[PDB]
Amino acid sequence: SVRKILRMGDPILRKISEPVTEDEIQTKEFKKLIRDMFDTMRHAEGVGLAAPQIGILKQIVVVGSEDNERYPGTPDVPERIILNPVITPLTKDTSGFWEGCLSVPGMRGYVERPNQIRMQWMDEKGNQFDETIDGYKAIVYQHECDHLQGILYVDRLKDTKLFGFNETLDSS
Amino acid sequence: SVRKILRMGDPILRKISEPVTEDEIQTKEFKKLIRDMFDTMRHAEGVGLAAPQIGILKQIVVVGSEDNERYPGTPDVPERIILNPVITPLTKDTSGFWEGCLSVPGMRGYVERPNQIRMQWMDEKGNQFDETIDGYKAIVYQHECDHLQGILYVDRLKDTKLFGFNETLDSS
Ligand SMILES: [Zn+2]
Ligand SMILES: [Zn+2]
Repeated sequence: SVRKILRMGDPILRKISEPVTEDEIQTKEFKKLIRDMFDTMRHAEGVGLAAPQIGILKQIVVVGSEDNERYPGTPDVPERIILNPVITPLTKDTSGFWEGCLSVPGMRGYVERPNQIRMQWMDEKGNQFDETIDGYKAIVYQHECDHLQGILYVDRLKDTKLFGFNETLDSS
Repeated sequence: SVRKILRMGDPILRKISEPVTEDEIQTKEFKKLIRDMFDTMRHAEGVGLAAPQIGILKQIVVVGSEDNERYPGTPDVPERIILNPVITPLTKDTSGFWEGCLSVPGMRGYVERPNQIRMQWMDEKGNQFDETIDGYKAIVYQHECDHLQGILYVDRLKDTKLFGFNETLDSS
């Protein structure tokens, strides 16, 4: 089921999320949440969604693309469940990108994030990963993980001048 | 007549406005612009409006309140035409305020501006003023004059965490 997505301004989006436990990921409630998050993300044409965005302060993230219409020229992102993620930049190099966020509807802002990162995480089966990630995916993960730290992309704008409403940015 | 208000993202809002000449303020075109700006500002329930906001890069500003519904507990602002304004802060003291902007629809951001300023300006009749301004009016003038310098209130946010969508901020 689709859950309501919280908008910037809701203090929940600025709070820190609690990590999920191995016991937790086996409960029906957890499974139902993941299902709703995917429904919610897909319906909103999102490429990622963090639990906080739907009111749950838990380190739960879902990603997944396939011809995303909100971010036109980006590569698809395979569906994954990212739990308790921890990202560490591996480079000072950045690949600027005009980010958007389901919690900041109608806008885009230019953000420069490290283009190569290390991410440690756990999936829905309790498997642990520790991989190097780059490209678009690296941007998505940093964006999603920021949500778990109560961080929104507007907090990382390179320049408030490079920020605006979609329809206007598109016409300019 | 009501003119379309430009949204953040339109590069015009970041350009600098040209000062208006004494000859200029006597033309019908100028008079028509002032009329439209007042219509535009009133229709949008604004307390101020700068020419840039409607696509004109000229140092022309109009203000005016009367039970403003967008900014609930604020004192009315008498209608005035402010041309070629120049503001100089007279204090380091600030009176934080959750500002909005007709060019950034649906949002509010906490901004701290000097609460006492000196403003030099010219009205529609070519009269020159040099007064000390404070209170809400001082906030409005700095906000409006920023527009003439290609500055939006999002550029002066005290903290990106104190920024969000109206309906959400209101419920929180
Ligand atoms: Zn987001
Ligand atoms: Zn404004």
